[PDB]
Amino acid sequence: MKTAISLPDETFDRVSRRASELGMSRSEFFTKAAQRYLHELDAQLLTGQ
Amino acid sequence: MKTAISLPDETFDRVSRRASELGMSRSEFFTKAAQRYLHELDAQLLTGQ
DNA sequence: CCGGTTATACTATCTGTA
DNA sequence: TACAGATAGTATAACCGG
Repeated sequence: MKTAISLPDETFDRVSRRASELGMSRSEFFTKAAQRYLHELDAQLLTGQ
Repeated sequence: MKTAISLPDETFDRVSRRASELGMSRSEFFTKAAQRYLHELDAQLLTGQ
């Protein structure tokens, strides 16, 4: 189902700006940023080793 | 402002799984997902060229 | 009892068909 | 071109925890 996240005004402006810059939606941006979140976490943890 | 992320049943289950894996909520998940997206975006800027 | 997160709900805009 | 439906976003409410 649809989700509602409580974000600030400056952060919401950045998310909507990079979402329009990439050419995707906000639901698609979250899906790509959720998988890329695991790619960034695994990359940062591996680099810190 | 509030965010409207339209997620199905599979994507929502995976988002709540990685959120519980980190030990944070979905609100802080997006805050760190956007910060992680910007960290990998900076690496995409230099490494990209 | 008071907030915060989360889901529902209504409304508006875009798109596709007639 | 006009209308109806579908999808996304702002808006509003509900439940749980401190």
